[PDB]
Amino acid sequence: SMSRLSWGYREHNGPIHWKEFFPIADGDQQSPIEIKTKEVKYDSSLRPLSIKYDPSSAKIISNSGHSFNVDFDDTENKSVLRGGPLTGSYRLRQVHLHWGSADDHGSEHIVDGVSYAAELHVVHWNSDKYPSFVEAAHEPDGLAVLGVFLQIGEPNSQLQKITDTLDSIKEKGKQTRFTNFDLLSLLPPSWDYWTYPGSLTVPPLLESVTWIVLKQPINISSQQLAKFRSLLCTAEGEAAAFLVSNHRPPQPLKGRKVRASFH
Ligand SMILES: [Zn+2]
Repeated sequence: SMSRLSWGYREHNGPIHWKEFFPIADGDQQSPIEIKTKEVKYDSSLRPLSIKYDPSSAKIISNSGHSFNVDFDDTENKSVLRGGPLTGSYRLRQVHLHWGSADDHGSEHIVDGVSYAAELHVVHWNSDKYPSFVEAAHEPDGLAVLGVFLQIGEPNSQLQKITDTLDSIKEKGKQTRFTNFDLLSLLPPSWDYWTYPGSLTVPPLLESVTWIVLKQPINISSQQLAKFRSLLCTAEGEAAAFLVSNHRPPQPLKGRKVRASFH
């Protein structure tokens, strides 16, 4: 039932089928990509990240059917990302996660042929030039997305806040209030990053993202990660299907340059 409104990660509506209704899927700046450190170039002009995330900005966590979405109030300017490869202020809007059916392959971006267990995406939009996320999403400099790798390790106290809510949003469409979320404390201690021009990794797959992938991963226990696979990509009352995997395969680099803020 693949369509312009119905897409997913299953056999009939997975990534390979996305181009059927979203032509840009075969574009020149698609994400994710494989980051080959041998091909990465240090750029001293890249600046450190300057981040401020107000714990009260988070408002709701819901099951979109494609992942869990923690939505933030982006009508105010309390949580913003500056610095890095960015010009101007990018306002925090959403946080979601990508994983795979097994712990050995779940991240979207790949590093030197290796897949981490999962990958967190923190979505921001240029509020200096655009009136809202929608208009920013259609501009090359419109979005800034921080990517954070998750690797299996000791239980993560910060991620636990999210896992504690999963049973309440098991079905697609379910939502529960989620605030007092210290997102900054979820990020790794080192803010060193790789950056390149890309796109949303889910339809509409718009090429408006300046990707900022942090080098240092954070840990998550196998049990915590398994909790995400217990979510359904289907709603209450519909035939059940678990969201066992929700990551897109690596896309052609097409001559793009991946830069490092560290050396
Ligand atoms: Zn994402």
